[PDB]
Amino acid sequence: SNKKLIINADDFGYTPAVTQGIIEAHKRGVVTSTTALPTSPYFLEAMESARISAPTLAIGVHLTLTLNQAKPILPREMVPSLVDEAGYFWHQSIFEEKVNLEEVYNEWDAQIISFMKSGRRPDHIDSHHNVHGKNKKLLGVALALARKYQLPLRNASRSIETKDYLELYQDVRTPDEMLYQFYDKAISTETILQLLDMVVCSEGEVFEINCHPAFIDTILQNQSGYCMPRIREVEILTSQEVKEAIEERGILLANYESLAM
Amino acid sequence: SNKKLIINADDFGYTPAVTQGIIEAHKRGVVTSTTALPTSPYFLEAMESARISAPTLAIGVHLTLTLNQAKPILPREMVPSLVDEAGYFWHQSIFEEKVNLEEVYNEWDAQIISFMKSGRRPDHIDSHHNVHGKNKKLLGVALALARKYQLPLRNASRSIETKDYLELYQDVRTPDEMLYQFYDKAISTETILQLLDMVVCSEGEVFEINCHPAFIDTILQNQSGYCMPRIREVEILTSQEVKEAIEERGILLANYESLAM
Amino acid sequence: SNKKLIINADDFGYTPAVTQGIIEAHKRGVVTSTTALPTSPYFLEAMESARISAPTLAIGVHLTLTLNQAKPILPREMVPSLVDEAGYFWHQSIFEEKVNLEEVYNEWDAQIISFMKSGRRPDHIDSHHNVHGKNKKLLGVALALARKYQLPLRNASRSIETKDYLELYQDVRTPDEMLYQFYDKAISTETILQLLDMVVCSEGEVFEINCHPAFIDTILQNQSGYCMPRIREVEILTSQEVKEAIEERGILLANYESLAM
Amino acid sequence: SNKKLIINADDFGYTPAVTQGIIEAHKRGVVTSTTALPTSPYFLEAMESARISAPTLAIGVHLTLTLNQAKPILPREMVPSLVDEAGYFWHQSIFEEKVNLEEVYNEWDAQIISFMKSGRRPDHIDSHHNVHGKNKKLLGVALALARKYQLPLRNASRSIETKDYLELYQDVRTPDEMLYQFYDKAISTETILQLLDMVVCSEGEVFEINCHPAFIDTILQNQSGYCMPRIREVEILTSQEVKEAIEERGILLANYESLAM
Amino acid sequence: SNKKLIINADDFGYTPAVTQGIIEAHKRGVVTSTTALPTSPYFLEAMESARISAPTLAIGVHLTLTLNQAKPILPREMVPSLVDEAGYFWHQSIFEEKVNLEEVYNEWDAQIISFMKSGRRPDHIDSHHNVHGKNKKLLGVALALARKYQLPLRNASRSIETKDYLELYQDVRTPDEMLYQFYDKAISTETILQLLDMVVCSEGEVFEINCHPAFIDTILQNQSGYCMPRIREVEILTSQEVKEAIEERGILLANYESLAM
Amino acid sequence: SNKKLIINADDFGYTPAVTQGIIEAHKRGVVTSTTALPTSPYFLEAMESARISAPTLAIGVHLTLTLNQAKPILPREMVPSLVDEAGYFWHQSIFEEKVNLEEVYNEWDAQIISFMKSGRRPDHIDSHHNVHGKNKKLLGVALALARKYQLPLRNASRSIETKDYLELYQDVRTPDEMLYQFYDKAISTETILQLLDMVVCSEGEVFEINCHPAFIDTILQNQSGYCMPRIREVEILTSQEVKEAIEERGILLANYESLAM
Repeated sequence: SNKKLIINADDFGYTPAVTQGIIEAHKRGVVTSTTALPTSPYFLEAMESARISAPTLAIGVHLTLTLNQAKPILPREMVPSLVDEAGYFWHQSIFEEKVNLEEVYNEWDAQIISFMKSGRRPDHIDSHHNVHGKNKKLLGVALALARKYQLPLRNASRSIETKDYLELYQDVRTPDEMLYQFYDKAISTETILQLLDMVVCSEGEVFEINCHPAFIDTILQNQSGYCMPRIREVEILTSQEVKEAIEERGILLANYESLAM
Repeated sequence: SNKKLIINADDFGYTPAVTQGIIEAHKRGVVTSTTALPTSPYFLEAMESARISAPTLAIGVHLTLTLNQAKPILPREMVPSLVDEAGYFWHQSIFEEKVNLEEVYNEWDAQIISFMKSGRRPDHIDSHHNVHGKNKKLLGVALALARKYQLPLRNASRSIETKDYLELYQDVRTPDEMLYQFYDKAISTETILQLLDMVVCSEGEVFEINCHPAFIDTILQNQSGYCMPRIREVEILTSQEVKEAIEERGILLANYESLAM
Repeated sequence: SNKKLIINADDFGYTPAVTQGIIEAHKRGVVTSTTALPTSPYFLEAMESARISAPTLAIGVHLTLTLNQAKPILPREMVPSLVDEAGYFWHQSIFEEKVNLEEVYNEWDAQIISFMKSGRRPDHIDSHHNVHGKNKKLLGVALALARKYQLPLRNASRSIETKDYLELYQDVRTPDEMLYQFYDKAISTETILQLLDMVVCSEGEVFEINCHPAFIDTILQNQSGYCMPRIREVEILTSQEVKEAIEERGILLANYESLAM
Repeated sequence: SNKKLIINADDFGYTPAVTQGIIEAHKRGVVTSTTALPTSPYFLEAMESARISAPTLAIGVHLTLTLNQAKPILPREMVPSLVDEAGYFWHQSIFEEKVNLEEVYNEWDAQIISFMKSGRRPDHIDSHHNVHGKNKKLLGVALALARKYQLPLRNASRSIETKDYLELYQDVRTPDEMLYQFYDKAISTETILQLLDMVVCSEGEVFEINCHPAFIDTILQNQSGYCMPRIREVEILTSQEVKEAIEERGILLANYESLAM
Repeated sequence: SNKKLIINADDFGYTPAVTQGIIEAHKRGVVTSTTALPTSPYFLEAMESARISAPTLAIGVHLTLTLNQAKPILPREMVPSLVDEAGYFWHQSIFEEKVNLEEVYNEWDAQIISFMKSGRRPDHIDSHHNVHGKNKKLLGVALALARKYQLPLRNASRSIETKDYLELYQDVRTPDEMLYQFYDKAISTETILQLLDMVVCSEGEVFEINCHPAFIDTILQNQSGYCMPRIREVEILTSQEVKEAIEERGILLANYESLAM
Repeated sequence: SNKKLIINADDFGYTPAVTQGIIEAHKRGVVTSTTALPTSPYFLEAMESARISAPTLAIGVHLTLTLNQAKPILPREMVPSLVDEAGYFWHQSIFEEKVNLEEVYNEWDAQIISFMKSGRRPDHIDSHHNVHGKNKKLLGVALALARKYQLPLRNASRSIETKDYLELYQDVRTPDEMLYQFYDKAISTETILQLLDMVVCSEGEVFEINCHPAFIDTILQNQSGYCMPRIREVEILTSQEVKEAIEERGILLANYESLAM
């Protein structure tokens, strides 16, 4: 059986330089997909740039409850459990305890509708800080919107302990394995080969490696503690060695169209 | 629960200036969708203009049985009940009595296939002069094509008396409420606020306000008795007051992708 | 009932001049669809040309097991039954006897995923040399991928003897009739009128006429024994007589969006 | 010599509907050129629409000293002679006696630089209300700029009395005759035929007919007393009889590229 | 000095397949420039295809007095010396003795204006069948236009005998040598290498190699006796050996922007 | 006279992130112009990105003799004085004494021709490390090319001591003053305001402020010791205070089209 590998760049539309770093990683490299933040003021610009300069790039919706220095789509009065005193999303460190699931539902539904103001349907759903995999209840809300909009959803488990998350997916399509290891002190070529061998060795059909390529702008510097390594990711994801490795292993580079509902 | 508001401009492709007036109302204003006439000779040009200058605009198919000075897609010999002596569609005032439902089916099916010559699937179906809501039999024909092409269909009721139309939709998705009031002597900002409050006050999830923005050309003047107010609609739909009002009420501006089947 | 006629150009992306000959036949002529070879190194370029210069053109995936001078998508080690000693596809004359159905499945699945690297979903499936209609087992593999990706599939029967192929389609949508006669010594206007009358005379709803328009380049000359007549096809498919004939018969020119699943 | 006829639509960029009516008159008719107002807030949008939807349209700069409800590019403190007490351009009826030629030069220089924020060089110069033809001093300022930027300039004479104006141009290229009669009560096909005859019957080589095609928006309505006839101009300029009239007379349709320096 | 080599494909716009074969030879090969026939009905389509699919291609005007089965831009009554009894250009074999230089001037002026209906200025001038090099009088007409429009002109001498032709150009910029040998029986890689050596071995700075790349359509077949070798030209001009040959010789690939006035 | 201010970003095309940071600074800020390095392998990609995503951006050629880790366009055997033993440009610290002016001319000619492989003419000339201002002989070579190609040239003086440089330009148009202070430790809003005051307070008409906006990629990191401050330049140049500062001073933002010859 062939192996299908989705290499998805998180945080499309986060900032202008993140958007262009992702486009680089796709056009010159092995990124086949991205997921975009409608909660970001740069979202529509990002989607326009993709339309004209990266028309081959597959794009899903990056839901959030914890985006630093941003507000939800819905007015605070409607989603009061989701925000701090000034109306911004709660920090990931403390959000799980505050949020009300019905409000999370409404806000994420709003985020999906907001994406589609781009004139495009997302091809899938995932989340910033993997908050849809923080616990089964949040996951449950993601799966409900997946069914409602008939979109596949990122595999939420990144631990053996949460492997049972996937029994909840059922009709909602998802990669067989979430390879989340390519991050911060693991940013290197070697990690990538390692993950590729993992794909070649397992029983799965569809695999996702996520990543965070970007160019640096002050907006990213202002907004994310994960900043300078993102350029190193571009470098690795556009390297000849990486492209050859996928080649040598017969791996098929795919997108979430392979999981359409 | 959030409120989703589809603001749909009728008559895309009607005439070159109507098409550009709609594009203005979308790009500078709150129009999120339009429905296009394949029976119009300007249709394909309109769809090209949208592709290059309004790529964010959602577009559905505007079926007709009564378009002034136009002919059906199918040759007269095949749809003889639909046309006057010279082969043009019957006037709305007298069409209901003449047309044969099987011919209406074939012609509307033809209109849908004709749309898709644009290379694009419509995202929904509605009708010129709301002829799919003239009576249950015509409605029935619209719902049959909705099921056949798996497209949501505009809510046909604009009266309490026809509220029972919606019990026929079933699997065919539709807005919970048709807000048709924004027209001719009701063209003003106030009407729009009124309709918005109506949305905020009701139990519905998805609402549609239709409208007829346009620029004026001689072609429109020649062809529609509803002419000069269409520019006033552009003005109102692109006003800061209108945009702010939707904002103040937390309303989500959506399109028929929110009702995909 | 109206008649829907899909005129599909085979071999999009085969060579640069084939691609542009097909675009000509669509933009100036009656070709409404094409099917593209992801196994061709020119595939992505072809898909880009369509995006910018033929945005109205509908495009499906042209699966193959026999493309002269090409290799499968999957490495030879994974599909060893599909290739000659140097790793190229077996010649159509001898392939049926060599190939292993599981390998055919994997390779065609790979070809579909490869198409979608264009950023676009195919709207349907067919095959080079009609190899999906060579026998029921190969057909069976095509239908399995049709169901998996939820795509309509070209009618595989071109003989009375294989009419029973269609009983296997079931949920997989397909034209009611495959009109394959427009080829080599039958290339003429007359053949086309003949096929059109056939459509007007039969009970079917959806019909497909396939064809092989192209401009000539050395790459085509090097690679296909069917070369010089392809320009004659462009000429006929862009002729006023052909356009008028479809007109005179009330035939609707359609694409596989009319058969969406 | 051949006869070369430039048909130039004045007021590109005035309002969104004006802009689009001009594009229509070009794409569907005999307008070969337009002149744009950088003094208008819709100017840059107009140049983007031209770039993507009317690439064949030639565009010059429409200089002004009198545009209703508009202000100079330069701050009023720098051009005090050019404006009324509120900062707006003087009306055409009395500006002549007010303006300082040095300020006229600086402001028109500013307008040309302003045009070039579009990233395009104008292909020629003219003026709103023909103010460069109001007297020989204003003409001299216009010529000074035409020489600085090396651009052709519209023939400023519209009377037998100002025929001597042409003797000042020297190296600045211009059409041999200004045909200004197509306006307001003279808007009709007849007038156009009459002017084409005049082209045929005079000694000149290069002729310019100016015009004011537009679609109608409220903005035009509010801003100009010459409004509804502009759609009749579009009609006449896109008409078959006019295109034929030009051909039958062996007149060549040209733009100011024919007069580049 | 460096050596600058212009490789110009003649006959852009002749037929749709010619146009596309030239775009291929540019995008995949060493063609840096083309010259277009405004006298062809496919000319404007050719310039649109270049704009969107070959933005880097430089384009001049291909003037003619002899194009098979074609007519002048001007009506025959205005250029009676230029045409046979049926209104078509005289064949190259006997036009020399027929044409009136004044009519040649007006018609070539017309052709250049015609080019500019594309909304683009040609970057240089040349001629079909090298008729501007047929004798010094025809050359003088060509030079007169080159000076009027301020455009460089192809070196008209193709014999030691007409070397003195160059003494007439004065201010009109031209390549130092016309390398015309790449044609018909001399179509091969060898020839190209030979001409590159000639470039290396002469004293000139700027050299032009002309060529006739094309894809084949029936239109070309019907219109030109030089047909099938044009695809071999595409092959040779897109070949690795030719690109390498140029590099190894330290030759710079240029266009007529290098000769702008 | 008005005051015209050109804000030119140096190093377009250096790296993909530099290119995009410059597009950002233009589209969201006050950069009106850029100068591109044809000596960079990313140059043609940069010009394509500008064509489709920054059509309003003006672009000149950035000539060089000193670019780190880069080589001349011409083979080293043709320009031996311009390179170290390994074929790379001499460092700015000692190139002055090495180079042969004839080789400088040929190489810079080559760079300009190289630019024009983009299919665009540069709108002006400048140089990396201001090497055209290093002494009057290098300036003379630059002027010779400016005259050959008829292009304006950046003001080479950056000291009271080289004010006499301007006396050499003659017909070559240039800004009145080079404002070079916005660099490295002086990167701040203050500096910019200071330079705007200088514009206000001097006698000149036309001023140039140069700058080095960029996003960060590893390529920039590896290639230039001036790296992280470039993002601060983007920030400052897209800031509201800077846009306001320019307006409040009545300064006109211009590009080198204002200085075309």
